[PDB]
Amino acid sequence: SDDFLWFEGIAFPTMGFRSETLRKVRDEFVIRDEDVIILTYPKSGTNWLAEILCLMHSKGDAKWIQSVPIWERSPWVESEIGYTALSETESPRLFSSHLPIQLFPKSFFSSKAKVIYLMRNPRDVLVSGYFFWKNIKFIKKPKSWEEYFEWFCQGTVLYGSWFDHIHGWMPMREEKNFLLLSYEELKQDTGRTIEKICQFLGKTLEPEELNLILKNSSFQSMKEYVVDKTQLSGDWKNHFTVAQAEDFDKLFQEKMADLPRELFPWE
Ligand SMILES: C[C@]12CC[C@H](O)C[C@@H]1CC[C@@H]1[C@@H]2CC[C@]2(C)C(=O)CC[C@@H]12
Repeated sequence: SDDFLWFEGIAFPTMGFRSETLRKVRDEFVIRDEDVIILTYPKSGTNWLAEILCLMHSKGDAKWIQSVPIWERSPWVESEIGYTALSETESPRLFSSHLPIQLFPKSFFSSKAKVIYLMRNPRDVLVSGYFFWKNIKFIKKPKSWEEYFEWFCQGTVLYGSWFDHIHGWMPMREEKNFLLLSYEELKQDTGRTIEKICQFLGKTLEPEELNLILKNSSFQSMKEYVVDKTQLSGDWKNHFTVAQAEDFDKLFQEKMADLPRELFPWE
């Protein structure tokens, strides 16, 4: 009764996943140079980014996108339902993945498949994870906020350390098939970000298609198994005590020292 799937030093949700699949993801899954993958540490804005991409493909028409659910528009390759769908989908394929770099498909590293990595202020990530995860059945829950705070800081949470996750993927930030984005810039100005994604993917849009896309992909438009139905707010400053914040800056400072500080927009 540990309440999670432990695999290669990383904890995964009990339901929906299996070791044998995780093993195949890294050893067998074949990636195509035409595939596009959304890479994120859980709760960093994957859905929003999935929306933008789906809208870009549908030229703004929020038709299909409306009916089709998240895990179907950009399924998670590491999940059962995910691995299966991707295994029988015809390129071009759009899929998501929270996997740290050392467990990602081997085939990827010799391909031209394009990857978009989205990162977010870890403070917001920790809060969203707290409220999201503590509201999901069968997965180990924290006895309290203070406790979850400690797990996140020590890496003992689903998908592992946020710090490790960023360190492992950052070394590719300059590859031509790797686009690095921040949730912060995504929110500050979707237009600018959409333009980067178009440039990175080599897509072009008619002024009127962009118009529609910009409208269906604004933060407001985004505002759209489970314990309590309710929670399905504020900011990290409404949860972190001043002491937790001072302790987190310190930890962040120590942990990210070997990486350019200006790589991270937030304070
Ligand atoms: C938990 C999560 C991956 C961690 C995410 O940021 C929160 C996501 C909720 C939907 C889950 C997904 C894992 C794979 C699942 C189980 C599927 O294949 C369909 C429902 C999917």
